[PDB]
Amino acid sequence: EIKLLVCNIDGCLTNGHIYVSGDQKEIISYDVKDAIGISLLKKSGIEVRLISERACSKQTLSALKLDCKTEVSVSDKLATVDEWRKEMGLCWKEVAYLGNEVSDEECLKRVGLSAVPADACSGAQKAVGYICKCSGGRGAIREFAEHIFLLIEKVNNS
Amino acid sequence: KEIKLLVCNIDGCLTNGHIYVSGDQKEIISYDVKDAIGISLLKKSGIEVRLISERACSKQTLSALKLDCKTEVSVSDKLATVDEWRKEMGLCWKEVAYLGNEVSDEECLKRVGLSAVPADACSGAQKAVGYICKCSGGRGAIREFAEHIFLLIEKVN
Amino acid sequence: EIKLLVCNIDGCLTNGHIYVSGDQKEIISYDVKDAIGISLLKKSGIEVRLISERACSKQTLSALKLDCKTEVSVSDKLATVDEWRKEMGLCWKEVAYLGNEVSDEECLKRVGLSAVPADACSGAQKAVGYICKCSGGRGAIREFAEHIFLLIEKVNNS
Amino acid sequence: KEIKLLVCNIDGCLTNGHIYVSGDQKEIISYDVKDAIGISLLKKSGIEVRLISERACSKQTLSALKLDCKTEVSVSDKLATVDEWRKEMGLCWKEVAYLGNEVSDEECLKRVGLSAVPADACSGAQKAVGYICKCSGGRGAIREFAEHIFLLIEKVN
Repeated sequence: EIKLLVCNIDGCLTNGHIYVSGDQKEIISYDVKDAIGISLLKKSGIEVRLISERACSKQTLSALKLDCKTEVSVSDKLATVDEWRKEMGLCWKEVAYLGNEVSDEECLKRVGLSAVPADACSGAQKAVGYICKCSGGRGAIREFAEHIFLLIEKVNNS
Repeated sequence: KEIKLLVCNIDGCLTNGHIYVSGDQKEIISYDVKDAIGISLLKKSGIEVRLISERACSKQTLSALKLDCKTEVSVSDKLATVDEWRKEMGLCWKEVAYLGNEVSDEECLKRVGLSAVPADACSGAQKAVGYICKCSGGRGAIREFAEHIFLLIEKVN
Repeated sequence: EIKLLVCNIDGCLTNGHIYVSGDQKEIISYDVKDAIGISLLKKSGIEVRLISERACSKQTLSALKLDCKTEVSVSDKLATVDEWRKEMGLCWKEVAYLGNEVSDEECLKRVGLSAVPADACSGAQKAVGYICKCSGGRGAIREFAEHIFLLIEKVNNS
Repeated sequence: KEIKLLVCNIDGCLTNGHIYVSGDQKEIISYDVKDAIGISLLKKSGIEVRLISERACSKQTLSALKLDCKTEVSVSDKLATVDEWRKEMGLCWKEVAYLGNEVSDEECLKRVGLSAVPADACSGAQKAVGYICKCSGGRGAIREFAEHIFLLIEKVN
């Protein structure tokens, strides 16, 4: 199984670039490739949720049109992800996590399937068993999704 | 044989594939002036340029690029559409170039006289072509391919 | 002398990236380095003017806060630059031009001092005698400005 | 000697140096989350981080980065200011790191115990330092330097 994929926003969903104004309006972006990859995980029954340590601009979030439950301003990502885990009656082996930062490490080492984008910090890279050829905001979510579908194939054809 | 039609996939080829959001969010997309001019230069040399996508694309957003290119979006079957354009224009497959990136482009990439992908195209598309651009999608790949096409025209003449 | 520098907007002032919305609002950007370089040319008596073949978003232009007379939607850049030349009672040898595109070539080959950014088209590169190490929107204007001040030094210390 | 103060130039180091304009233009600037977290990590390890600029910089725009860093802008004489911060904090020059890019940073770059510039820093600044970052300004250079600093702390301990 994988039943949940949790994705860090800044650096996995996005390339980590922020564009900000004096009135605190922020622009961030995601790639079509990755949106498609989220669409396809959802289609197949895998819930995708977005997570962040940052105080992300309030509804820049919904403007993403990704239909994912999100939680920002997170200090203990293991706690919240474990809260999501308990909510969807889930097991740690069925939780996937794409991470990139030091604050992701607790989650990465704990989950059933861990990955990082090509440009993740050294510490997040050491914590995982799958390092994407693609970088954050540039196909890593799509790349990882296709890795996940390969695991479900293995269980299906077993 | 001389190129007379170029077909470009929209997302990740003409655009850089990104959707830029804020909240006052009419959505923003990004492209490179180099590529718009590449299209301009192809059209002036007598090469028709057309745009395509498997997905919805805002007529209005694309009109903002001022490319004056026949476009078809939400295209279920890209080869069927390009075939119909090819016949429409009285052309051979060898007279058709295709710059594409996604899997849905792969059939076309394999049939056309001249195929390419931008540097950051999916692995399947990269395998389907004779030319992988140095430049990435929405960041010079159309211009690069256009120049490649011009060099071929004078190599044959 | 150099008394006028003309700069193509897309690809010299900017990196040539356009960000556009369905309501045709455009975002473009310039680097602080280059703004400083324009400030410094102006301080020393050299007029800087901006030129474009493109139908640039109407007053994205003034929002640049660069204090340069501009003309967009230009089909014959040699004509207009020659119009500016005649207006400021100028000679072709005192006109400088930073260009990047095929449509810049007439101007580049004609002016007293020609340059292009590192990422200019092959054709614009062949037309000039100074190729910047810096790319468009990324220091080329500043780089070229410092090249111009070196020429005025040569005349001053002559 | 252990670093206890990092000073970063704002334009082209903390930001990518770009001013993004449109027309509804309150102006937009760009930075990298990697770098904000790099600052967060330095502060948590006990290293004070301060920002500086020879030019005006919007208090309000910078507050949007949520860095909680003492900042001085329109600074005529960067060495004089860093010297006053150094003394204020009871520090040696060897305890001070500086990431900078423009010419106005060069004096400081030469005095401090640990100097750096981002990849795209002016030629004069690059010459003034012991470390030129792979990453460019506003795109990971502060994080890169921060990690470099951490590696030094454990190399000495």
